[PDB]
Amino acid sequence: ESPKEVLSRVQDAGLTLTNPNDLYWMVDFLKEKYYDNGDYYYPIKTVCDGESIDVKFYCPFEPSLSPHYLELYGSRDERASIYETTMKKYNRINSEKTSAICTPYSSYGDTQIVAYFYSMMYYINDQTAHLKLPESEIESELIDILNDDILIYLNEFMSIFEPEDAQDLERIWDFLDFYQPYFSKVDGKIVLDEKYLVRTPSQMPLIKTICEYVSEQFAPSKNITQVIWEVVRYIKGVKDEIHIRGDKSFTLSLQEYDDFRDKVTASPMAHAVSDLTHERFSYEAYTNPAFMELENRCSEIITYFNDVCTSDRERLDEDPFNSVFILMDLDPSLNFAKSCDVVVEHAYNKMQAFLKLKEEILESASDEEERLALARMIKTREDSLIGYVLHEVCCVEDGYARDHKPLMKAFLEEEITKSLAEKVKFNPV
Ligand SMILES: CC(C)=CCC/C(C)=C/CN[C@@H](CCC(=O)O)C(=O)O
Ligand SMILES: [Mg+2]
Repeated sequence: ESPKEVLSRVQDAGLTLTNPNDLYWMVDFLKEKYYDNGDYYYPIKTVCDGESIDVKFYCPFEPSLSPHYLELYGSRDERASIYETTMKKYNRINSEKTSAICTPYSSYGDTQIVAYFYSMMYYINDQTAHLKLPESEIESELIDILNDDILIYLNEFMSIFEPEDAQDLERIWDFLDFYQPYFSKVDGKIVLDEKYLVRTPSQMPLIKTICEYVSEQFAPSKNITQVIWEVVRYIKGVKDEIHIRGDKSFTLSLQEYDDFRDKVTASPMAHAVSDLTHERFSYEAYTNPAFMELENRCSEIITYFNDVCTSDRERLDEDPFNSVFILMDLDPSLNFAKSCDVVVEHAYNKMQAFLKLKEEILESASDEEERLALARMIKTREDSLIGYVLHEVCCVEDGYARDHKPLMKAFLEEEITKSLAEKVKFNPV
C-alpha cells in the first residue's frame, strides 16, 4: 500500500496487530526514526505496580521485518490447529510476529521453523508456570505430566539425530546428564527406553512438526548436532526450572539467574537452526569458548529486556525469577522503576560485551572461510536482538502480545502519523 492510505487507516482506526501490514510500517518507522538517525535507544513505555516504566532498550542493529509475515499471518489459523490451545493463548504468544521480526531474511519454511521453536518454549513455559501457584494449588499430577512430557519431547529430537561423526554422538550422550540413565545408545542413535513412553504429550504434534522439518531439511546435508545440543540444554534447563520453582526457597543470585537463563531463553535453539540455513557456517564455533559466551550474552540481553516487559504481570504471579525482582530483593532502595533502570543498564553492558566478543571472535578466525562463517553466525544473533526489542516495542493491540503496552500504542500512533504525513507531503520525492 501507499503511505497515504496507511495514514488514513491509522488516523481512523489506529495501529493494530490484526492487520499484518501495520507491522511493516511500524518497523519501517522505527528504523527511520531511530537506527537511521544513529539513535539506538528504543522506547519502552509500560507500568509496574502503578509506577511508570519509561526506559530505552539499547540495540545498534538494523531493524527489519520478514517479507513472509503477511503469509505467515494469513496462515495462522492452520498453524494453530497443530497446537492444543485456545486462540486467546495462541494470539498472545504470536509466534508469527516473533519469528518474522527476529528472523527477517529467511525462506518461509526457515522462518516458520523459528516460530515453531519459540512457540514450543512458550507452551512448555506456561506448563511449567503451574509451579508459580501457591503450594495449596499445585497439582502433583500436572507436574508428573510435565516431567514425562519433556522426556518424551527430548526423545523425539533424539530420534532424528544420526550424526556422521561418532564424536558428536558422544557430545550429546555426555550432555544428557541426569537424563542419561533414561536413554541408551542403539545402532548409532540415542533412544529412550520403552518403559517411559507412557503418554502422548499435549504438544507432540508441534514437536513432531519441528523434528520432521529439521530431519527433512538439514539432517541429510548438514551437521544438526548443535540443534540437538541446544534442545538438550533447553530441556535440562526446564528441568532445572522445575527444581528451582518446585522448592519455594528462591535463592538465585543475579549470576545464578544469568546461568539459568542461558539455558531456557530458547533463542539458541532458533539460532542453531537458522545457522544451518546459510552456507557460511562453522560447526567448530559452538565449542569456541568466546562464541559460547557470545550466545550467553545474547540470551541474557533478551532475558533482561523480557524481565522489564513482563515485570507487572510476573509481580502479580508472585514470581521471583525476574532480574527486576532479584535486584530489588538485594537492594531495598530500589522501587520497580529504579530496578528496571538498573536492568536496562545491565542489558547495555551485556550488549557492549556482546560486541567486544564479536570483534575478538572475528579476529581469531584462521582463514576467510571461517571469518565469513563466524560473521554470518554472529549476524544471525544480532537479528534476534534487534528483533526482540522491536517485538516488545510493537505490542500495540491487546490480546496479540504477552505484554500489551497501551502507552506504546498511543506513542506509536502519534509518531507514525507524523512520519507517514511527511512521506505523503514530500511524495513523489
Ligand atoms: C525472541 C523470543 C521469543 C525470545 C524469548 C523471550 C523470553 C525470554 C521468554 C521467557 N519467558 C518469560 C516470560 C514470558 C511470558 O510469560 O510472556 C519467563 O518465563 O521468564
Ligand atoms: Mg520471568
